[PDB]
Amino acid sequence: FSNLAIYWGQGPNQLRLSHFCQETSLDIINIGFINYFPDMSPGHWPGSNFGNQCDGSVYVTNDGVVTKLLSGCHQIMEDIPICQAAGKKVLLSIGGAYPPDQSILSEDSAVAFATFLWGAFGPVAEGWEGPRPFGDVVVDGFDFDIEHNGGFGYATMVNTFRQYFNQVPERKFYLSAAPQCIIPDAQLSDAIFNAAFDFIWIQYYNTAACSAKSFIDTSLGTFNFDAWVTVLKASASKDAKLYVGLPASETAANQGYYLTPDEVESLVSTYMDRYPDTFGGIMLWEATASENNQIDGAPYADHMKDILLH
Repeated sequence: FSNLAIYWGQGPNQLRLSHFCQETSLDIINIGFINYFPDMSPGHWPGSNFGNQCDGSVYVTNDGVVTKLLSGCHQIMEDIPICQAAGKKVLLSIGGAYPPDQSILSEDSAVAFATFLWGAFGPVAEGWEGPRPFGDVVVDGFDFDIEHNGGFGYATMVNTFRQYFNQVPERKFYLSAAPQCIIPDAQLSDAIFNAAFDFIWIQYYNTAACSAKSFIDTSLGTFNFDAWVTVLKASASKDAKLYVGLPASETAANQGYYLTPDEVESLVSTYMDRYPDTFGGIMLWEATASENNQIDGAPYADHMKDILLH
């Protein structure tokens, strides 16, 4: 009943999306990334990057300005309906690690950013005369993986998305956030406090103070999933489910943050038992690292799902 989410799009030499659409264990796939924001990007359109995917072509604006928005993502376009046919939720992720200089400058551009992404990647609409980078494909929602430059504007984007969702009552869409473990989180505590996410996956790697590893070795820090449950009570996101985000291999994150499946099992046993209504499951960074980390003939993600269903 808990879920397994994973990121795809930034894996070196990654297999195409359809491979992970075929992986039973995955419930949610976050495609990264819309990594360029309109206030500082060429042509003031969002920009995208999906690693080795897409043919390099980019849209241009009505006035001929070259954008960073990829226009030839044929494999992604073919593959998303496969994930949805298999019953997976496919979310488009905003931000990611690179580049480190992107932010939102105003309420206006926050609203317009969400409007643009809804038009480009949400439902097809006759009055939309803009780009459709995945064609007639409609994503299941948007993930906010903001990792740099503070928390301005994201609550507004989230509220804007939600108002758009409420105009399509026959279909459910989703919003998620990927804060790091320290509270307050510089990028997303504001959005979490002021707007309502469906899912929040706490990245429990790369910060010594509160990592998942510190649950295993308590001399390293203090795992603070308890604090995250608490901090919700207070928030617009009070009904969000919280996921433990983990590296899927020894090298997907900084050294010392990867947990063995037995270590995960111990962690998940305690926390799923303690918070049966709030614990949502596990998130993994990331698809290729999972695929390349075969344990007893099965990728890391499959062991994670086994733990969740155990």
